[PDB]
Amino acid sequence: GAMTIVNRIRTDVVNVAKSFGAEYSEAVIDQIFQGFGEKFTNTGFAIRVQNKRNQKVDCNIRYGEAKENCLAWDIARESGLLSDQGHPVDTLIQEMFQAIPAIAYGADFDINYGLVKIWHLPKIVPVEEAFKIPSLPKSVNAHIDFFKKYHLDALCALTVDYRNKSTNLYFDAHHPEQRTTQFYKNILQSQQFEVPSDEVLEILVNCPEIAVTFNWSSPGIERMCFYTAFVNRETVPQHINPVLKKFAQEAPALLDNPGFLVGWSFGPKGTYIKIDVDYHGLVVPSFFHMHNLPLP
Ligand SMILES: [C-]#[N+]/C=C\c1c[nH]c2ccccc12
Repeated sequence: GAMTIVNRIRTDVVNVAKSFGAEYSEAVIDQIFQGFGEKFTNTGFAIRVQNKRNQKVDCNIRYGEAKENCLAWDIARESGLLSDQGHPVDTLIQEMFQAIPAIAYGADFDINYGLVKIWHLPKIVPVEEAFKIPSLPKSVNAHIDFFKKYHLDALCALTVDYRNKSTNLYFDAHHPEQRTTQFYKNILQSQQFEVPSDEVLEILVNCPEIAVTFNWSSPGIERMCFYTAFVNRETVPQHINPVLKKFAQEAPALLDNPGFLVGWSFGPKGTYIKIDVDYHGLVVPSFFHMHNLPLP
C-alpha cells in the first residue's frame, strides 16, 4: 500500500530473490539498506540475477552516482560491511581514486553476503593509466600486449571485488573489429574459454563494454564478460535462456517500462549470464552515454 520508496525497493528485492530461489540473509539486507537505502531511491539502481552452473541463482543489488569521491567506502565501513582482510584489496579502491580522477562511483551487494564490489568510473582514459596503481595484480601489467591486440585501449571503469579477491578492468568496445563475431571467437579462444553459439555471438557484436578479471593468485585472466543493453522487456533475447525470459518478463521496476543490461560471462565455471533490471530507468541511458552511443 502506501510506503516509502526505500521500503518498496526492499520488498521488490526480497520478492525477486524468492521467485528465483536465490539465497539471502535478512540481517545482511537490513545492514545494506541502513547504509545505502537512500542512495538506492535516488540514483541509478539495479537488481541483478545471475545463473552460475550447478548452483543457486544469486541476487545482487547495485547503484552508481555521478560523484567524484568514493562515497560508498565511508558508508560501507561505518555499516560494518567492509573489514580489512590483510590483502591488496583493502587499499585498492583508495589507490584507484588517487591515481585516476573519477567522474562517478558505485557499489554492488550480494543479498546473502554483503558488499561485494566498489566501482570507480573515470572519463575514458588509456589503459596504461591503470599501471600507476600499486596494488593491482601483477597480471594486469603482464597483459599489455593482449590489451593492444584486442583493442582494449580505452579504460572506462575499474572495480574491486572484496569477496572474490579480484579486480576488473572495463573497456569501451569502440573498435569496428569488435562489431564482428570473429573478434569474440578470437578473444575467447585466446584464454581457452568456451565459444558460445552463433546466436550468442550475433548478440555480442553489439556489446559496448568488455570486462576482464584479474586476481593475485594466478597469472592469467580469470574470466571476461561482454555487456549488452536492451531498452525494454521485449527486446531482451528471452529465447536464449530461461532466466533471461523470466527476469525480463517478471523483474520488478518502479518505472513502468524498464530496460535491462545483460552480461555474458565466460571462463575456463566462469561461464554464465547476468541480467540487471534498470529499476528507475536511469542506468541504460547512462550506459549508452558513457560509451558515446546514441540511445536506441
Ligand atoms: C558492470 N557493469 C555495467 C553497468 C551496470 C550494471 N548495473 C548497473 C547499476 C547501476 C549502474 C551501472 C550498472
